[PDB]
Amino acid sequence: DTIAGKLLTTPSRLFKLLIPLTTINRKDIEQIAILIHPQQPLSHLERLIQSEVPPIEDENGQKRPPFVSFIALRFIRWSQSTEIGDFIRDAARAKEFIVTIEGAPAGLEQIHVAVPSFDERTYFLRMRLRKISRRIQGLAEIKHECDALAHRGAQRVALGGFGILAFWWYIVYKLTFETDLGWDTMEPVTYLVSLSTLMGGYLWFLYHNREDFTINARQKKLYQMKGIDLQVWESLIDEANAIRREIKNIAAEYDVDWDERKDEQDDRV
Amino acid sequence: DTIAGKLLTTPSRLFKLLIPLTTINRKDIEQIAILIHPQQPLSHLERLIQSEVPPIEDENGQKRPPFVSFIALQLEQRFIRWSQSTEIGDFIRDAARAKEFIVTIEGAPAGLEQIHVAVPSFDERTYFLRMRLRKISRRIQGLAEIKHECDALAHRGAQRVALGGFGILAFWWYIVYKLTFETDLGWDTMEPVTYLVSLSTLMGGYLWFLYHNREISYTINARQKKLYQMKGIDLQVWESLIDEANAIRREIKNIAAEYDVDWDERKDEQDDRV
Amino acid sequence: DTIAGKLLTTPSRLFKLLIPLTTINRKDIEQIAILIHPQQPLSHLERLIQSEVPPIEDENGQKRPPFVSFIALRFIRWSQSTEIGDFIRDAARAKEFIVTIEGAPAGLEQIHVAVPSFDERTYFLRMRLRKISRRIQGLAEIKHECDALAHRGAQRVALGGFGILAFWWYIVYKLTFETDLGWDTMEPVTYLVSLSTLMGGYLWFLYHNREDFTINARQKKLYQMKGIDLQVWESLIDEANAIRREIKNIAAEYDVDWDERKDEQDDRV
Amino acid sequence: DTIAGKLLTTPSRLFKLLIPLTTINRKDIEQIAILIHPQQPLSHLERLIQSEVPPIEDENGQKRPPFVSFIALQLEQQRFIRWSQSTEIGDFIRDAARAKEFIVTIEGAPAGLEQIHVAVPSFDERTYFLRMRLRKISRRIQGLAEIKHECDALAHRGAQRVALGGFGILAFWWYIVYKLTFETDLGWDTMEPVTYLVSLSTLMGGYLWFLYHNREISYTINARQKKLYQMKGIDLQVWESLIDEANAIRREIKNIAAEYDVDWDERKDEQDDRV
Ligand SMILES: [Ca+2]
Repeated sequence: DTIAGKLLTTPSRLFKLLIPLTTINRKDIEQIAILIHPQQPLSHLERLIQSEVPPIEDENGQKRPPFVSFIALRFIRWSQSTEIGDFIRDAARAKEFIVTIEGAPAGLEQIHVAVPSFDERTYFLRMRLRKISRRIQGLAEIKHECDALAHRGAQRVALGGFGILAFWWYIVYKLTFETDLGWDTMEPVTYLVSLSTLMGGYLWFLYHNREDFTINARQKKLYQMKGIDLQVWESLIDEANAIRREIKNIAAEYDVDWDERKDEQDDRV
Repeated sequence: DTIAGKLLTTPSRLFKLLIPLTTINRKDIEQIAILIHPQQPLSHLERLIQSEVPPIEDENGQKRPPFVSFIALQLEQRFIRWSQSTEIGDFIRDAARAKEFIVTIEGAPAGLEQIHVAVPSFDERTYFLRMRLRKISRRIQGLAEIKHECDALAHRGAQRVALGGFGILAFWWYIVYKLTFETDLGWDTMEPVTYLVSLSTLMGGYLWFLYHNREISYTINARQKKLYQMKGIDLQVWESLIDEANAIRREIKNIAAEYDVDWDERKDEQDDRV
Repeated sequence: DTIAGKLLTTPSRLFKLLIPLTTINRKDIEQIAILIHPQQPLSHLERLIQSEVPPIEDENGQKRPPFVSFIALRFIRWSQSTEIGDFIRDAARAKEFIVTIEGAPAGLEQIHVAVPSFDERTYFLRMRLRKISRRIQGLAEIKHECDALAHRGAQRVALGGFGILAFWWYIVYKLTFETDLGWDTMEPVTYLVSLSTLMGGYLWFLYHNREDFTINARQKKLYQMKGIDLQVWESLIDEANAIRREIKNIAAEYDVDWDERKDEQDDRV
Repeated sequence: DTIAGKLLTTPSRLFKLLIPLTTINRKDIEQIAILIHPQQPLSHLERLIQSEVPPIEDENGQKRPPFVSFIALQLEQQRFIRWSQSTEIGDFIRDAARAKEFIVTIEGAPAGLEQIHVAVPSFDERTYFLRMRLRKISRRIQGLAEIKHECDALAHRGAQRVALGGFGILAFWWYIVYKLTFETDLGWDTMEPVTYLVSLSTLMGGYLWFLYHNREISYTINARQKKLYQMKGIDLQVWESLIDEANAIRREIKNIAAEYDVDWDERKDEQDDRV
């Protein structure tokens, strides 16, 4: 109400702070809103506050605009070049922020805003990450059961092929080792059957048209039906880690340790 | 009508809005058009609407045109006043998630003395962006289909020579069967000729292993690269429309990231048909 | 006498203009430089010219800013919401630009600046395109020579292998089809040579260690020595086309037709 | 010293500049430390240097702030033009940075000349503070690349061993076929069917190994090795993160390199990784 304000984080990149000022023609309180970018100087915010307050009087004679001064944590004054990411950082550990406007105050000479923190600041991020990680998880398990399906079909068909070729081993062994028809009467059977399986291993090239199509390529053909491609997939995982390095940055610099399973424990509950 | 306005989204970058207020002698109220770029400050906007209104006769001197002020909703998951030199676009986004904002003139002729203007929606912003995206996306899907048919031409050009090879190998199977089973001649003269033929087809199957001559890929072949280009349709326009098409989806997903509404292009797969 | 002025394009993205103004208390002629990004609105430039000029007393009350008006080409006033790139576009067809401050100090009230051309602007692009065209050209022809070099060694080794294997055709034709040793005395020469051929592959696979390494892979290993990789290469070509689409944009908007060989005709002369 | 200055490049985003000027809090002339962010307007610099100087006494009596300015070199491919009081500092730094020229005109106070030249940091100087971190991260990804080469050496140990055993078995088969063939204790026509039977058996075993391609988890990444150098060795998330943090800086150095008309070649800094 009186000498107290708050700073809030947008869903976009920016900030906004709310300070009780006195405008050109108002009463003594009006919670005016100011939109700031965080990597930005501090003289910009000094100018942007001093645009909207009545100026200081002579002074013999000066109509010059007031001078704000962002003392923080006892009263360590901060310079006019430290960026707002760092000032909200060290002030965010301090949980305090003081804008002491002069001339305008008439002796009050103070304003206190309450800096948001890491749970609150990230909670906003966590929602972004919590949603996109759930969207990773569902597509992950559907892709896995498609993998099990194509694997099963491939090994069953290959097992059948080993069955018939083992049968060919058995009848050549017993035909030429029983010695009823000779090996001289067995040579044509071997070579002519070898061209016959070049035939039966070559018709499949032209009608049903394999033109590799190995074990892996049947699966890669298969979840074109049962799922989504890999570019969206790696975009989800890579951008998820891009968010995780940033929450590690902010929660590292705010110095409260954090792992993101602690809201997976609130996904179902 | 009187207390409702709307700010639309033009096909260009810059907005427009129409608000009713009193003017010179012609009429009591007219919804008048104001043209706005999203990078102009908010003082420019107030001045713009301060200019097309007859002033107030203000005593203690002459300070006659009014002082207007903007008000929105600070969502608590009230009404605060937005400062006079924010940029317009950031205020548009914040109050856009609030779905309302309020202009207040100083004249207060109306008892209410408020103007609740309406806020442009996700369907409208992404309506114009979706019309651009679907137009260029169709415009490359046709060239994708022409790629499919020249690929079918290469398929035909393969199936000819493959059919000839099957016929020749059937000829070989029949000539080995006739010169083998009949017994006019014993297997012990067809065996040597089989090994010699196997050497000759290992040679002919060895000179083909040098024939992998050009492979110009990027997904691109080399046998057809003269065919679909120097007789058909380009690839420079293909990759250029790819490059111009990849940018817009990120903007639609950023604005979509603002509005907390999910963006699915497969829910717009249904709009390319009816 | 100093109603002139000019605007110049920086080698960077954002460009500047030069106008004769009077800042605080000076002599009436002074160039002042103002930096402009061409995505900013017109009203922003209106504000920056309002910053450095004395105010105008207008009879209760004194407007602290003046008002300027960016009329152009027969005069058409332009609204203060257009893009500066568009106003430089249509004014660039017009080859004129007029700023008109309402206040006139002493019979002078106008200002003409001279909008520059695609010649100067696109030689701040043509210097870049010419340099990247030279780099791409030299690296291209070195890679082609390297490319030519690999295939000579590949055809020599393949031609030798076909030489000895054709010798293996002739020796098995002539030893047993027409001569004293029969096929029964020839079969283990064929099969035992076939395992002996295999031994060669194993030796090759282990000492000199080919673990495909086909004809293309000798090239791709070869210009790792003689040239540079493909990612930098396609980055240079793709960025070159990114510059070419932009000079096609600007010359498409300024409407003077252009092909970029017309400075390759000055790259040697 | 006298009329010279320098605007330095801190490792952070800020600048600093040291300019000599008379102040009666000090004795005669002190080079003073002023810091600058590149998004501050030039009015803040003229107010900042305007604040740490004792004022000019008004000859009208009543108005005593100093009035300072900035003047650069308009290049025509001399001539001097003054810069407005609300440009950002960074854009002016880039323009005068290719110009290699900077003056300041403090009104009234300068006894003689009143032309404080200062000197900008050349492209190499600006780059140096990027190239240190670029060289560091390139060095440690080179080291992790070398450890990847070490587990590659493990992989071909296994391959060589498996293949050596196969060559020994093939030598065994060549000797047993020669001994049971040339000796004329068994003729060829009882060794021929055993050869065809063995050929069927190795086509079966090749049909076993053609099934074996279970996992190929690539991105350039193997499947036998992925558990090998991670669950006992050194990570891969950190590898891709140093890739991601490493790819950004090169574009900035090439943008600033575009601003200075100087060819950026990383192979001319290949020579700096050794001495
Ligand atoms: Ca035989």
